[PDB]
Amino acid sequence: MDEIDLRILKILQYNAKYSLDEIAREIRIPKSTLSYRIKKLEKDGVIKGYYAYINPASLNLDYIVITSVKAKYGKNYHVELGNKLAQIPGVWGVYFVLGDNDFIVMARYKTREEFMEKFLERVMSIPEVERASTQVVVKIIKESPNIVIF
Amino acid sequence: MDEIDLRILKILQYNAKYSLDEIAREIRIPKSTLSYRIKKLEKDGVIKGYYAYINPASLNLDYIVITSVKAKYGKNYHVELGNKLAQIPGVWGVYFVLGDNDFIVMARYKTREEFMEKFLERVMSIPEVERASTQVVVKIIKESPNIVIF
Amino acid sequence: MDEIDLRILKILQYNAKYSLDEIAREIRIPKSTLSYRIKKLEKDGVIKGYYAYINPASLNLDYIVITSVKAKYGKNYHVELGNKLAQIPGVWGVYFVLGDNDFIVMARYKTREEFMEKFLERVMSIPEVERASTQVVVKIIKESPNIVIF
Amino acid sequence: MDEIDLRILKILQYNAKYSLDEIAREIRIPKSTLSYRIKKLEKDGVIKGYYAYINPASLNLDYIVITSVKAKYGKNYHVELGNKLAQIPGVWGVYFVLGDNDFIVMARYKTREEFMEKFLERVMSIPEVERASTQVVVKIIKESPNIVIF
Amino acid sequence: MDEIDLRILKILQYNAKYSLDEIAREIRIPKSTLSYRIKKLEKDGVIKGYYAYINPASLNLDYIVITSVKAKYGKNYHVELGNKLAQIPGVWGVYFVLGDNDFIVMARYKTREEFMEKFLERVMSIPEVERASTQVVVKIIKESPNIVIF
Amino acid sequence: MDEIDLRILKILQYNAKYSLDEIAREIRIPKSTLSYRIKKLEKDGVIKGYYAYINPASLNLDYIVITSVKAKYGKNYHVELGNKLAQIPGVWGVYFVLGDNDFIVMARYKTREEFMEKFLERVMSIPEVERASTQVVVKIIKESPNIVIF
Amino acid sequence: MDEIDLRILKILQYNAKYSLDEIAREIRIPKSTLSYRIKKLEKDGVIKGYYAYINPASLNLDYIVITSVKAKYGKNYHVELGNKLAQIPGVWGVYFVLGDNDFIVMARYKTREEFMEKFLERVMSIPEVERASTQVVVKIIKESPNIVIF
Amino acid sequence: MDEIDLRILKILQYNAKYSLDEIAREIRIPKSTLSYRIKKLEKDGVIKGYYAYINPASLNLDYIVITSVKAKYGKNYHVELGNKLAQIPGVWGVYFVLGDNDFIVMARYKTREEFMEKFLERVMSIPEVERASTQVVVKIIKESPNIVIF
Ligand SMILES: NC(=O)CC[C@H](N)C(=O)O
Ligand SMILES: NC(=O)CC[C@H](N)C(=O)O
Ligand SMILES: NC(=O)CC[C@H](N)C(=O)O
Ligand SMILES: NC(=O)CC[C@H](N)C(=O)O
Ligand SMILES: NC(=O)CC[C@H](N)C(=O)O
Ligand SMILES: NC(=O)CC[C@H](N)C(=O)O
Ligand SMILES: NC(=O)CC[C@H](N)C(=O)O
Ligand SMILES: NC(=O)CC[C@H](N)C(=O)O
Ligand SMILES: [Mg+2]
Ligand SMILES: [Mg+2]
Ligand SMILES: [Mg+2]
Ligand SMILES: [Mg+2]
Repeated sequence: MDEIDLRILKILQYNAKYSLDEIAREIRIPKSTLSYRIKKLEKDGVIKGYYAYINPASLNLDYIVITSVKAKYGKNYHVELGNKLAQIPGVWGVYFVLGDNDFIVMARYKTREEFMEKFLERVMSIPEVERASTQVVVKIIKESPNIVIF
Repeated sequence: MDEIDLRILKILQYNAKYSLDEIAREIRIPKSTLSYRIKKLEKDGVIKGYYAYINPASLNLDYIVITSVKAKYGKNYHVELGNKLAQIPGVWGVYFVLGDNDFIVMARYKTREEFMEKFLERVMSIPEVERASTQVVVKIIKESPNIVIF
Repeated sequence: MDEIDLRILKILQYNAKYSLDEIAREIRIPKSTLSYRIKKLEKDGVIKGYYAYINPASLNLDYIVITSVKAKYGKNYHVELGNKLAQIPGVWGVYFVLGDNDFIVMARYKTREEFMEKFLERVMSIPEVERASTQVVVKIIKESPNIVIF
Repeated sequence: MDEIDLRILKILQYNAKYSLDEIAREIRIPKSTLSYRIKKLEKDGVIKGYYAYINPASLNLDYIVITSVKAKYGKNYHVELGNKLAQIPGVWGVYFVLGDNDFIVMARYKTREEFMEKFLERVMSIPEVERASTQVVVKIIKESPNIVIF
Repeated sequence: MDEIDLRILKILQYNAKYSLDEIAREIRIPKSTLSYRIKKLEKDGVIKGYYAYINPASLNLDYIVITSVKAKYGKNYHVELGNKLAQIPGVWGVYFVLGDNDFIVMARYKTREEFMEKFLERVMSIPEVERASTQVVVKIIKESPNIVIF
Repeated sequence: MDEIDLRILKILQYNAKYSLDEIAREIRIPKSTLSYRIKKLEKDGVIKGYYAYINPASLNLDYIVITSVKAKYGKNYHVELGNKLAQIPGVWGVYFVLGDNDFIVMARYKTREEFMEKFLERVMSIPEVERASTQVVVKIIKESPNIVIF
Repeated sequence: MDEIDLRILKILQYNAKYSLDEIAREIRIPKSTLSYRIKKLEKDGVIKGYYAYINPASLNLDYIVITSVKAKYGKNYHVELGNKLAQIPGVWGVYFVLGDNDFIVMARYKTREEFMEKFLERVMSIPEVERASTQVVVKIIKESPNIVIF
Repeated sequence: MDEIDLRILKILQYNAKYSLDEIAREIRIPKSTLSYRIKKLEKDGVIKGYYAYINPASLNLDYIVITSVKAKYGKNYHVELGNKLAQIPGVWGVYFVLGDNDFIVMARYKTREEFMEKFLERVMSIPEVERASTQVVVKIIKESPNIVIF
């Protein structure tokens, strides 16, 4: 990757429906070169794909939660817990972090009941779980994971 | 929105570069109808946009952090702190949550130094900040915010 | 339910011994209509019943406690713990909450000894209990659960 | 108060619409005596009143919260904070407790937004508040404050 | 007990070697009456005994500790843990408290090593112990348990 | 101090009303020598005094508390807070400890109200107090501060 | 050891490559005496050895961590855990401390991955480990363990 | 640096008094080459110096402490606090860490009093200090900071 690729990415991260002609004009380079570079980037796996950004509200995803999960130590309990957490419907993010040396789980649901039946009940039944603490998100000030280049 | 729109969205959330002809075939509907519905969805704001999914590693974003920030109570300190946190370069997520009744901030950087100079030093200088606790992410088990329909 | 029912409820929540004639006069409607609506409300279960508000002091309920209980994860331990907690004499409130993802138990007793023998000893013997933390209430600034309409 | 008064209270705490004739029959005493005793109890303030028990769901009170509030020490900050908390619409319970030596606040709202605008924003603006931690109630296993005699 | 007994106790709590003649003079009562009352108090168990107040430093008791111990719930673990803690040489105080709903243990030793071998190693070997947290006392601002009447 | 003095102290710590003749017989030494040594010990300050051990219950000291107090840092706030805490009526013990690097305060009162008016209200008014956490003692398994030699 | 030995040590702790002639001149004593004393010190074990102070950065030791480890109580679990922690490659410091009554482990690694594979995975597999909390060091303000005499 | 330099360092980190002839023999290289490389390493700053390893006990450094210090946010308070902490006599280590986002301070003293007068009193007087928590080290299982190559 070079300076050029960055500018391309800085644009595609925001809007992938920006016609080549428009991008070519902005960064001032041959449309055929651009097309080539974009292919290169995908080939190499820099650009892993293109997604539609859907508004969660539009799907009535009102119950937003961030849960910290502490795992029981020993055997392979840790790694196993992470994967079990990542497959729960509604969970889009699972991170293993230092500090509380545990998992941080991001999930979304339409209501409390859905949350309870799909997430909580499942979680409370997992043996490797020592403890879980759920923080209800009451306001999303910002959520732009797509923005990787500032 | 109806059952049909969902199926369309369930596909566009994963891959927006799926030609209409291919989608039309999968959900079995006229390509012109599909195109219409997709336009409708954008018009109404269900689909807010299309992004390129860029691999963070490809940009050497190695220092991943999740920080909890407690704000000083009173005046308008809270709301103000959230916005100041959302404009720090590298920060893609800011949530106000219950429980610790504070902010959860998601950010990414290439290194510790970058993290320190761009995020920490800035944060430690904000007056409204009572306390901040940063959790270093050592492993991303899953990060698919794009998946809103399971 | 309509605007009218609300006004009726806003009155019955405070004082259920308010003669129909008096209520009819306040909200200005036929006493027979009122009587009908009140019946409707009970029928439908909006009004689940009428109680006598007894002063706890009058019964020497001096030892007031609020206990947080953490449950051991797995099996059905959680749901089971809640019900065991709800049947302890003296306990009038059991809530399963997020954050500490545990139970909050409200209870009243005449003395420390009663508290110990009826609540604590029972609680400490429950297997599913991981930990319990009791907060002694030294002052009730307000306790009006009956007020549902402000 | 004597053994008799207790039996009367043990009944009125559950259902105050139980005709004198029915109560008189249960406890086996003259209806005129009963009526006298009940008056005595009210006179003396044992029975402070009769309320209608309204189902919160019936009023769409879905967002149930239990908040711990720590106050800034000094002056009269403490006592003042308690009263300010007790007058927030939606708050039915305020207790000053030992342990975390702070306040426990019980409140109910129809939604998150209502909760935010009526409770949180108000609370975050109170100067005497050092910190507040809100626990969202996801399940009410039991709530019978009316039951004072077991 | 009456007003007189109090004055007697308020003196004996400070200095038990105060001749009857001196006390009799201070509270102005017959020495024979005093002697009688003091006997009464012992008889009834108000005065459980007379001790020599020994300076801990004089015995090189330099390592002063206050330890909080959390017990594993269930069976009779709790009560059993308390008694095991009360028999450890060096431990003069064991309290079961609310809040952290655990034990607070007061002990004294001449050195760190003594502390380790007599207290810690013993404690760490007790099964019923979930966790222990020792707070080293660096300064005794006041220690007058003998003063019960202010 | 020598081996002999210890044996003397090991006895006087338990019961100071043990006639010289009895002690002389137990440790097998001349009564005049004993009397001399005891004087020496007092002279040198090993034995600081003799107290009457009064049963707290006998004085209706039912509300027993152990409070942790965190002080605001800076100036001389710390040392000042300790002394203010040591002069509150009912407080018999004040320790400055490491770990939570704060104060541990032991106090006794007859009731909750007394506790509130004499201890809490006073404490909450002290400026240097950052935070206080009171643990109610529900059971004294052991309290023998007089025993310094095991 | 005497005043002289101290001055010698105060120099050797900083720079052991300081020729005898130079030291002899600084402390003003016969070079043969100095040489003798230094030998004495080693003989007696005051000086346990001489090391080369290597800059960690020079070895790309970028991932610096400080981990608190809580051990499961009972048997000999504690002592055993300490030794297992002290033999993990990268760990240069293991301390058993009071307060959290646990272990504090100091370690260094070149990267996150190394840290994970050599330290974390090993630690998470140890049975006696109740919980571990890793604090990432982002800045070393000072690290001069060699300085024992100020 | 190359493979050779490592072997040299792996030896000098343990014992710097190992004659060149001995090292030359172990790693099998010309003594003149070795001498050259060692000079290179110092020149480049890989080897920053040679120290005498002094046994702390030999200096009666019995009171070993590890203190966590939280700083007040804002201005330049943080950076300033670190430097003030690094200049306190007895302090050999100051680290700024994530998690509790604070300072970890390592210090040694001969006694509690020294600790109090030199470290604590100084620390409690620093304004930028929000809170400090000292953990007394009761056992050093391992302390070999000199070992950088395993
Ligand atoms: N720069 C452009 O947009 C087009 C350049 C050139 N004609 C090409 O398409 O290869
Ligand atoms: N279903 C299709 O793919 C095409 C249908 C129809 N010929 C249209 O394009 O409107
Ligand atoms: N409004 C009243 O109080 C009475 C109205 C009418 N006479 C009725 O009883 O039905
Ligand atoms: N016991 C009753 O119900 C009635 C008793 C008696 N006739 C009265 O009313 O005074
Ligand atoms: N008051 C005294 O000291 C002595 C009173 C009286 N002579 C008695 O001893 O009984
Ligand atoms: N040993 C005793 O009790 C008395 C010894 C000796 N006659 C004395 O009193 O000095
Ligand atoms: N003081 C010195 O440096 C040397 C003293 C004396 N000539 C010796 O070497 O023993
Ligand atoms: N290898 C050695 O120890 C010595 C090698 C060679 N004679 C030199 O000193 O340069
Ligand atoms: Mg995207
Ligand atoms: Mg009611
Ligand atoms: Mg005494
Ligand atoms: Mg060294």
